[PDB]
Amino acid sequence: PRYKADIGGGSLKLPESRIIAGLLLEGVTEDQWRHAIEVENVLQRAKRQSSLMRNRLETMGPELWQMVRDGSTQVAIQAVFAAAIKHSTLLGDFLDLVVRDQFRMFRPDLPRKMWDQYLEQCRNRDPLMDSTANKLADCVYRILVEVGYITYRLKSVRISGEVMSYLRENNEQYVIRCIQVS
Repeated sequence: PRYKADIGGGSLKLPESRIIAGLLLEGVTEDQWRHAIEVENVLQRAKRQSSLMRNRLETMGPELWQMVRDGSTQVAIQAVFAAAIKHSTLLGDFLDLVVRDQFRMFRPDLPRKMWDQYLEQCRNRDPLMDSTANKLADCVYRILVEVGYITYRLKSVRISGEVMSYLRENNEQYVIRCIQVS
């Protein structure tokens, strides 16, 4: 299936993502990964959300994990954003096919009907595709608030040169196209 709902499990959540990026950079066995999250309680609380944040980062490599763990607030959040895009065609295609064209308006906005109608299109496009839907929409817009794209008025956001260099150097065509749409 082209579009899946996994992205709805949680927004970028930088603080937690930094801890997970640490664990990725240290190197632990899978059993130890689960122990650190669930028993040692490294996130200071469950399981599904941490799997998502990890699955997101594991689409990318140590260089970007190091950015998440060590970088400034904006650099780290944007690296997490790129990972979220790579992990989710549903998010990436929202950016690519809807958000990008909105920035053609004067005073671009992104009202919820636009998400609704995008989902209508996604269904059309993917023959293999309530409470989940609502949490889903909320999560996508929260991501966009976190990165700074969102009156539902849209604003342009400059992706850090450090993140963009990583993406170019790693051939991340699709993330590149979706991450910068302003």
